[PDB]
Amino acid sequence: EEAFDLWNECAKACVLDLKDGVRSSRMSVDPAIADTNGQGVLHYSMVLEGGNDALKLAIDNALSITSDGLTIRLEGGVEPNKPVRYSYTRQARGSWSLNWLVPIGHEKPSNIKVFIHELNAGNQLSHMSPIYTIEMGDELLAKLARDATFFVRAHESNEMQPTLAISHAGVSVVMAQKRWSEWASGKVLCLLDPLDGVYNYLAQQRCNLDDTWEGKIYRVLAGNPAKHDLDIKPTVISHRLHFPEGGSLAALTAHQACHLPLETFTRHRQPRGWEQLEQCGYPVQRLVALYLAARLSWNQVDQVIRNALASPGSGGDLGEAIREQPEQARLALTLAAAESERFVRQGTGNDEAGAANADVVSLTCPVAAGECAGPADSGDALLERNYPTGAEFLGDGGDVSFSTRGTQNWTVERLLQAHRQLEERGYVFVGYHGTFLEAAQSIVFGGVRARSQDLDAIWRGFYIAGDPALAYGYAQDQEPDARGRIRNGALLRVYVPRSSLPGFYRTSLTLAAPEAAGEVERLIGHPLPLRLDAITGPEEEGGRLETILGWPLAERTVVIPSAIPTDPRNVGGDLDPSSIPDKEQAISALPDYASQPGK
Ligand SMILES: [Cl-]
Ligand SMILES: [Cl-]
Ligand code: NA
Ligand code: NA
Repeated sequence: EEAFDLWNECAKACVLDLKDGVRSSRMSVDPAIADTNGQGVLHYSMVLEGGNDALKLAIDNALSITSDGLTIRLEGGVEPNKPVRYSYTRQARGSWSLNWLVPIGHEKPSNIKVFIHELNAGNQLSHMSPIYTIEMGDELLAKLARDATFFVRAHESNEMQPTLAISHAGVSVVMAQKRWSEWASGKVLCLLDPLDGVYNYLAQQRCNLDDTWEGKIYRVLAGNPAKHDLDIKPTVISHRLHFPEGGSLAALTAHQACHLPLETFTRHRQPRGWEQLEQCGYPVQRLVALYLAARLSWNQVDQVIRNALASPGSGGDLGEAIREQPEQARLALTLAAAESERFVRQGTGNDEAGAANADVVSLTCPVAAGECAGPADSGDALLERNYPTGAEFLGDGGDVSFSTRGTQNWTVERLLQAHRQLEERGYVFVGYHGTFLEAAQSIVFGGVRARSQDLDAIWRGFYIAGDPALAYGYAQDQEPDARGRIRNGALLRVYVPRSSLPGFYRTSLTLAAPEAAGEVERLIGHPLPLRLDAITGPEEEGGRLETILGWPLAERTVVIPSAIPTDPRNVGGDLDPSSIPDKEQAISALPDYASQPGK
């Protein structure tokens, strides 16, 4: 009576009577699937048609959807108290597809993904909602992938006898040939047959999946999932993550500074033994949390750090966290500062206090387009713009990491291969960036991110230098140690898409001159700071050149290691030209920059 069989009755099309109360259907999948020894993703979907605008649906109490015709509200999760909550604003009227992904495997993520596809009259995919993440924990995920109940009830319906029409209800499973990198990014869509081509179109790049998911095999387990023809609005793929107990800025900073998935920080259970999480992740998360609690305006990060390092035992808990890892503290706090500032300047309703707990919206950004903008409803969120990073262009040779002993598994041979791969993907070398070890990890793997800087706002941006000898001066820590030793850093190679070259300008005017600002603004055609453009000019009168990439452009760079090593025995010394591999020099000429504004 109240029960129904979703995958039998609604695989093609069903009309469910809701006039007598909630309707329910058990969703059971072979337990052998949830207990697989490899990795996979169960993709549950259904198309909701007539009656989809006055409905409250739920999978157990784990996931609940409320659709009133204007929005689709989603909430749930395993944790009590305030649940994980999201709200999607309908961009169309009509049918929409409900989708949720449940990962399976022994080292799987502990959350599910949920997304909506709005469909037009012709059953074409017209709009896709952000991909929402809801924390479930391992046991509830097992339950969601074995036996859960689907509930549907009418909600504020204007119908005398409300009904809900469902079509193409079903579940499929994709098995990989363990990496879950795609899961947290826009590439998660590349794992779903029904979405074939969506990533290529929206990201304007091939999925280029690694072997694991490249050789995936998919099977429909029940029902008859829909595969809609596309007619989607050109909107970048986005993810949204809500932090019920706050601390989003801290998690975002840890994720970007350490190159750790964002969702690691929203896990029901903390991972154990994860070295990078224990040494970088949690410490950075804690550092940002401490700074926010001290109610210090992010504009004083530099002084807060100087004071903490100047007098031991000062600054309280925040001061001590800083002293424990100076450089990591500089990286984390300056990254958090820059993001909070952007957040506050986003809208009138955003303030420094709110940046600490705002949802995180992550965008899959095309590198050739203009600036990467988030959806209309992302104005109240922290934003992350993601582009290909050095992590994708290291080539073969084993894990790469930065150390005082040098860059692991990095040789001139490997570099030449990576450089060719970069050319094949449309990138071009524009210079060197020298920095400390933690920043190198962040930049190469996680990607370049804006950081607050102590200089006039108009000159804010990512600083690089065509001459490795100039960049070398910055490839180190900027503070001695208890043993009177400063760690050596790493020299990095910065690349940008060739399509970005028209935005690179040059001036013979020392960027330190009085009329510098005006001349650069004349060249770039807009007021500073730099946006999707760059300026190269002498660092000082009669000196070597420096290049500044506006942050928007900096984010779309690909940065990889240089084969030019830093010297642990001569930190502070000048680059020994004899240490520069001749073959690296051969791939280090710089592009021809524009000396006049565009006409
Ligand atoms: Cl109910
Ligand atoms: Cl060489
Ligand atoms: Na309604
Ligand atoms: Na719930």
